[PDB]
Amino acid sequence: ENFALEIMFDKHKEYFASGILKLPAISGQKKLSNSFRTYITFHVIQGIVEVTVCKNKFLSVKGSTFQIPAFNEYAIANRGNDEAKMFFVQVTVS
Amino acid sequence: FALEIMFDKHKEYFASGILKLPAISGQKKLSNSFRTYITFHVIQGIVEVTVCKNKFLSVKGSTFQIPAFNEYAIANRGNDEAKMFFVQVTVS
Amino acid sequence: ENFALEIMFDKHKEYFASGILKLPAISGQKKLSNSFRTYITFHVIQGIVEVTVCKNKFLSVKGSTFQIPAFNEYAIANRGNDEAKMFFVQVTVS
Amino acid sequence: FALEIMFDKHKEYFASGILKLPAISGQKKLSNSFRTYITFHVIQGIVEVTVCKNKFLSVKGSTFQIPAFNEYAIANRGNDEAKMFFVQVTVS
Amino acid sequence: FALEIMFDKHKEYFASGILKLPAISGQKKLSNSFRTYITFHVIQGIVEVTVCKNKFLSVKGSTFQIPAFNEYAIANRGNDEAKMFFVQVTVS
Amino acid sequence: ENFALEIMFDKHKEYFASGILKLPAISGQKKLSNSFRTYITFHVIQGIVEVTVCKNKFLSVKGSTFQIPAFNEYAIANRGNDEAKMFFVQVTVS
Repeated sequence: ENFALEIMFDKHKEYFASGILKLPAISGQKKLSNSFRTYITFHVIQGIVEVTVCKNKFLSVKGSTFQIPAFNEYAIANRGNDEAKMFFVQVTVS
Repeated sequence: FALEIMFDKHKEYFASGILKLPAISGQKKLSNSFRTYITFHVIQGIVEVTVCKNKFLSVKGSTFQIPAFNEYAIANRGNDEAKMFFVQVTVS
Repeated sequence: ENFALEIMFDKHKEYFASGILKLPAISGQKKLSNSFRTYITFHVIQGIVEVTVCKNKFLSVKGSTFQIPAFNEYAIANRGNDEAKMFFVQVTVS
Repeated sequence: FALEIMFDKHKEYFASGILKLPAISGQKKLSNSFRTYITFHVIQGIVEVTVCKNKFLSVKGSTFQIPAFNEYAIANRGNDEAKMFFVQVTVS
Repeated sequence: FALEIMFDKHKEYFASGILKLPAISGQKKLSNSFRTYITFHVIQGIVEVTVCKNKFLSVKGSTFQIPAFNEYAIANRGNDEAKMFFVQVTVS
Repeated sequence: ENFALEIMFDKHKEYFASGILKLPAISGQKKLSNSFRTYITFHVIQGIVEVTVCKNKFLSVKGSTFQIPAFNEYAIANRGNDEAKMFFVQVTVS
């Protein structure tokens, strides 16, 4: 279950691209992916998610914040009732 | 205000944090970003932003950026304290 | 009264883009603009200009030097008799 | 292991060096790149690499990269000592 | 020579300055840029530049660049002192 | 006798471009070139070469390592019997 998303970015006006990632609350809707040539910071605005990066699972809850380095495969699963929402910022590496 | 910045530079690319504005009026911040680009995301509250010429209200779940070498102000314009998550890069 | 200008840049030979900005001496010929995704340094080689950046006016004369950060609206007015000339260097931000 | 890094920052863009693994098993290295991108080129030996999930054998005259903020391991899996030339950039 | 570099790093992206060559022959400079890219603009005088292999005369209102990790020389080849405005970035 | 070469680079997977430069053992096969907007590091895996950069000749043998800064003309001559092989890494400047 792959995904890009869902970017707000006016490269002439502002430095960072950013947006919101939404995960429907079915453990059907866990999301495998890859950062490619960009660094991402996520911030959990709603939900409980389980993150998998390199060789690590961790649980992230509302208010907690995680980062994906460039060229990394990573996954995110929803672990709660509500849909999960993450604000993110990203930069393509230089 | 209350700023706290998290940055373990040997593990992460970005620095991030929470800016809390215990809010009335009060409750408020003046600044200058320096060699720093910042993105703020509003997680609770309604806030008023001044960068450069501009002034806008910015509301829960919205987002704004401050470019390097700009002076900016953030003022709480609501009854509950305002909280923002922010990400930053100190440029070069 | 908007303007780009007027760039010398062989991206395979050299690091910086650069050039010369010329303002005709009519206060008709003041010039609103925006740096977008680039940093500019100006150097007044002839004239007296008034610069407006972010929220600041300043006067610049022959020999004086100013900078525009990226993503900034800025304006330049000629305030003297002669046409005004500025050498500049610029870099698009990373 | 034996690492030696050459970097005269005022003359060169990159840092480089030789990583020697006096090899049996032994003979081996655990790590984390940090704010550093690394490329390794195998000049003598056969080595086993672990970055992230992956594990591969990497043989004389082959080449592999480690991205910043990844933990990696290199183990000698051959009878002669292994030597790698590497180039790195400490990012920003 | 007389160099003076202006750089308030918390307010500006670039460093800049004036290089004065009180000129006869004299009057002259040898160097190496290091981790620095430089642009020079000639505001008064005629000067002779050596970067790498090259040698050229460079005249009032003209412009030349020096790449990082190159040795360069600037010599005054005129009767009045030479002055250059320059901009630089110390790379990474 | 000009040359590019011969690059392995999946820009979405990895940070550096890299490869191997091979010089046939005829002093016919010396190779003038230019780094343009990139920094290169070379590593002599086989041979004896003579490098010319900016204003410098130097001899490089097996195991020795040299660098070309961006925007530089440079040449490489084979000085030995065998064909000469150099591993290299490169980055286009920012």
